[PDB]
This record gives sequence, C-alpha cells and structure tokens, in this order.
Amino acid sequence: ANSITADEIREQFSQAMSAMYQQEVPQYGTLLELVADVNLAVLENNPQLHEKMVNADELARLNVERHGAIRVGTAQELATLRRMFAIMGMYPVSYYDLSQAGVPVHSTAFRPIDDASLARNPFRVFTSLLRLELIENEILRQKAAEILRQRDIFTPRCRQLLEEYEQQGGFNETQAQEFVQEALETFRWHQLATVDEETYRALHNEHRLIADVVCFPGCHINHLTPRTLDIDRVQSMMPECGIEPKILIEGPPRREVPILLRQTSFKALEETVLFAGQKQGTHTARFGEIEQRGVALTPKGRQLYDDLLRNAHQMHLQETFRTFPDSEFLMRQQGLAWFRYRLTPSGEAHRQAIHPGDDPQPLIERGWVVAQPITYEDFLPVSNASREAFEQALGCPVLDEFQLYQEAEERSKRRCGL
Ligand SMILES: [Zn+2]
Repeated sequence: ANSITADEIREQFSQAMSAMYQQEVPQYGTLLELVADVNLAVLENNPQLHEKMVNADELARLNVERHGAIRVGTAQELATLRRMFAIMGMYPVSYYDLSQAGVPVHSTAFRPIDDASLARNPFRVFTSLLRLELIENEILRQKAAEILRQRDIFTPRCRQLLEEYEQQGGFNETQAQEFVQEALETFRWHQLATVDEETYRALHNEHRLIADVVCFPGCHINHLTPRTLDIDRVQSMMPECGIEPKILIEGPPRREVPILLRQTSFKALEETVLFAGQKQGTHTARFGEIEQRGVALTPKGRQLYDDLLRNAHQMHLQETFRTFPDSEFLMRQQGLAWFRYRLTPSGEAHRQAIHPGDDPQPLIERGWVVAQPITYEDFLPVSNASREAFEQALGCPVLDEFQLYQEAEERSKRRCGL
C-alpha cells in the first residue's frame, strides 16, 4: 500500500475543512467568489505582476490558501493537536502572547516549513491556549477548569489513528481518508452548549472568549481566512455583496511593496446557542476574516515596524510609515526583508562568473539575478515564563520564524553561487 504524504493529507483536510465551514457559514461561500473576482482582476490589470508570480510558482497556492483559528483550554488538548498537525506536515511556529492585549490566551501557528510544501498548499491554523490564571473571578476559574479537565474533544477513532500512526510511522490511503474525517469532527460546529444557561451566562459575562472555549463541544472553527491580492478592493466590494466589513485594517498601511500582512474582519453570522432540557437559548457571533500577505520581514525590519507602530487614524499610520522604505531595492539594501535570489537564464549562462560573497545589486542590474520576495507565512505581532509555560504545554519549543526565512534566503544564495 502506498504511504500517503503529509502534503496530501494537509490539502485534503484544508479543503474538507473549507467545505464544512461553507455549509456552516454561507457568507463564507460568497466571500470566496468575491476574493476570486478581485484576485483575477488584479492579475488582469497587472500583467507584469502576473508574470513575476508565475515565474515564482506562487500563483497556484493563491487559489487554495487559508488559515484556521482554533482555541483550546488544556495543555493536553494542545499536545494532541501538535501530534495531529505533524501528521499533516505542519509545525508550531513562533509564539504570540495575546494576554499583552487583554485576551486570556497565548498561542502559536502550526504551518509547513519547507519551501515546496508552502508552495503546494500553505494551510495554517492559529492555535490559542486558554490561560485560566488570567480569569479574575476565582469561582469561575474553578468551574472553567473543572469542565475542561472532565471533557474530551477528540473522537476515540481519532486517538486510535494517532497511535497507529506512531507505530507504522505512516498511514495508508484508507487510514488517511478516515483520519481526515475523524479529525474534521473535532472542529465541527454544534449549537448545543455543554452547560446549563446559568453557567453560560456567568462565564460569558466574565469574558466571551471563556464561554466560547468551555461551553461548546470540540473546538469549533473561530474563522477560516482565504487570501487576497488587494484587501482594500475586497473591503469596498463587500457591501455590494451583503457583507458589512469594518473600517479597521490591521497591519501596516497600503504600500507599493506590502510587508507582513493586512487583515480585516466582519460578522459572518449570528448563531443560535441551545441548552439541553429547555426551549430558551441565546446566541453568539461567528466572525469572518480576510487577509493580504506581503514580504517576510527581517529582525531589523520587524523591529522598525514595531517601533513605527509604537509611535502612532489610517491617515496618521500611513504618515508614520513613510519612514519604512517602500521599494524592494531599498528594503533589500538595508537588510529589512527576506528575498529569494534566483539566477536568470542569462544568469545561469554566466553562472561561472558569480562567486560566493558577491554583491547581488550589480548582478541584478546586469540582468543575471532576480530578488524574489519571500512571502510572510506567519502573523502580526501583538501590540518569558509564558513562552516556556506554553512550550511546556505544547510538548516542544516553538520554531523561530526568523531562522526559517533566513535559512530559506541563505538556501537560495547557495543555489545562485553565494
Ligand atoms: Zn486569523
């Protein structure tokens, strides 16, 4: 029997996940059409752009790219996910301490890390871990904790598969399919709360996120985010399509050369919350999200970005960022971003003239080298004993995304003769 690859399980999962989300949240279906139209147009209106992209095998991924957002309340639950995603070629990258912003959670991003896997299908799932010690009311922290430790979000057949996988160190086609369906069940949405209304209202009142994580079955999808080449255009076309976006657009301001990523949200639906044993229920909001991703920033550039932010309303932002160079040449010159250097047909011809240590600038102007920008695969930084704690819960340290991009850039320099 053939041993199915990770890229194969990941892309099938992503898609299954997407279809389920679509049947759950229709507005998401509409959203996809709108993004497709906008991406097509942007390509139509910019042939060179379309040329650049085709030359860098980055146009295909644009049609399947999405990221998921999920929340869990226990280190245990977080370790199983670490196992489940490993079987799909996704590894925990970086650390985000959303507590630094009031949200009682902290997190990481499970995603592929090799160039080909990213290019083939870059599925990502922002995974957040609840931090009960950040729950004021101790009575509630107590109840939350109780519910969380006595519950189980994975299907038995799903835990069985993680075990079989460990034994064989691989899955077969029939198990790969089954794994995809059983895992999909952990993220499905259910209306039935797993608590009484009184408990729900009390936890919700303490903090919406808390009730979201403790009062519902598995860990339903918070949001599924498709990717676009122009966030502003999408934001403008949404109302025409029945979607009321929200003025705010996080990330840097519109730029010739995008950096990191820009994103915005919107209410995709208000769901009904039910309670076993009674007619009266309540409701909760499922928010949709959209993003546009630019070049990955260097430690020096991420620092510039953070400082500039720490200095600033969208007009004031744009004003502030005039400081951040807005041309690949300038950004490359000051070591602000990550580029993938590739030889040009002309360049490979003269390959024997390119030597290690050489300055790429001359070779680029000569037409021999091209600096492709490396896409940002991670998330926006949120404006210690927490990281290590989180790493303890996870079961391993989180990868340093800067080290990832650097290696990728270095890898390409070798491939070129540097
Ligand atoms: Zn997100």
